[PDB]
Amino acid sequence: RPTFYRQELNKTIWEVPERYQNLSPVGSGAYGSVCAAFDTKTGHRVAVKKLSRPFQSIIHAKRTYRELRLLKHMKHENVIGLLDVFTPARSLEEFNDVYLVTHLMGADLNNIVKCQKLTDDHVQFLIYQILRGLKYIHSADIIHRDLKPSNLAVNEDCELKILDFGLARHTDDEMTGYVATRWYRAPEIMLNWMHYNQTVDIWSVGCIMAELLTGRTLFPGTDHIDQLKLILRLVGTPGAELLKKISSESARNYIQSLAQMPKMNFANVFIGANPLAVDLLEKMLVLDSDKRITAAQALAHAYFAQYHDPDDEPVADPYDQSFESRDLLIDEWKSLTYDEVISFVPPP
Ligand SMILES: CCNC(=O)N1CCN(C(C)=O)CC1
Ligand SMILES: [Cl-]
Ligand SMILES: [Cl-]
Ligand SMILES: [Cl-]
Ligand SMILES: [Cl-]
Ligand SMILES: [Cl-]
Ligand SMILES: [Mg+2]
Repeated sequence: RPTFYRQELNKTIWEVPERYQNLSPVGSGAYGSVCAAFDTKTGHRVAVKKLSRPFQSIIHAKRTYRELRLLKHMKHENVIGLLDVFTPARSLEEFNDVYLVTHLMGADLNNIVKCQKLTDDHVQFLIYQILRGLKYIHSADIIHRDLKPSNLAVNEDCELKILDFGLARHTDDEMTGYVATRWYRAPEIMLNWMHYNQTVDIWSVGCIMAELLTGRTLFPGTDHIDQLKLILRLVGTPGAELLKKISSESARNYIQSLAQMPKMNFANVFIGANPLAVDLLEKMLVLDSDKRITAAQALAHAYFAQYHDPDDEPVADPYDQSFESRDLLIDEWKSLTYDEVISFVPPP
């Protein structure tokens, strides 16, 4: 056991191992109660997150367990990993607090799309890295569910990591009106058309790739219905085959009230873009999720010829998510979480 010291951060007593020095908050609330520190064991600048009320309800205790299981599993160059996890508790009986430690990068995609000039070469390398990380994530049967520029970290050398996995978090108010929290979501999840699957993340990659090419949001809807009208004007209204797959009768009925529209010519929307970039956008932004290109198929597209290496695009170890259908009490979820804290092995 390391020695711990106490200090007042975010109006609360933080108790951390001596290895973590010069703590000071970061993200101004956007990431939670997360501080920047210097890790004297590794020499890295790190983010230390103190969970708030991790065991306050069955729902919160299971969310705590889900987040720690996911972060312990993810071991890939283009995905956030877990550097450390700790508790000052010396037994299960006094266990109350959980602290997560990750690497910290300098910026997010929002801070390079807004204020920088991107070559086609920059767009190739950024989208290549998102798809390499998604091949890995999807191989474990994990759905991200919330890819958008603020969830993509990027350094001075244009190297990218995926963070902030959807932990089933987002509220109705958070998705309402003129908000970036909804602009990257696939239509089948935005309007609850059907049971969704990993194809929702490829719709999001299309929206991000389009914004890197034009500097403008692809579908900046003012509400759910305005956004659907923007989507259907580009990709066309649904045909009888997709309408059959919308399990919600009322959602099917609303779609059929709209005048039919053909798919637009993407060369006339993305004026001057690399023809290979136009071709790949046409394969991602497909209304029927069954017919979208997958991450593994997209890596072999000619747009990425410069970067693609089929011997260096790794898949994940198997991930057991059977806990997601399990019904347990608060103290059972808390005991499962304690065992995952004490069994953690740091990376090389
Ligand atoms: C835009 C740069 N920010 C980051 O690199 N991340 C790393 C992961 N982290 C937490 C809570 O562990 C928050 C922020
Ligand atoms: Cl220490
Ligand atoms: Cl990492
Ligand atoms: Cl504790
Ligand atoms: Cl964003
Ligand atoms: Cl597992
Ligand atoms: Mg985020």
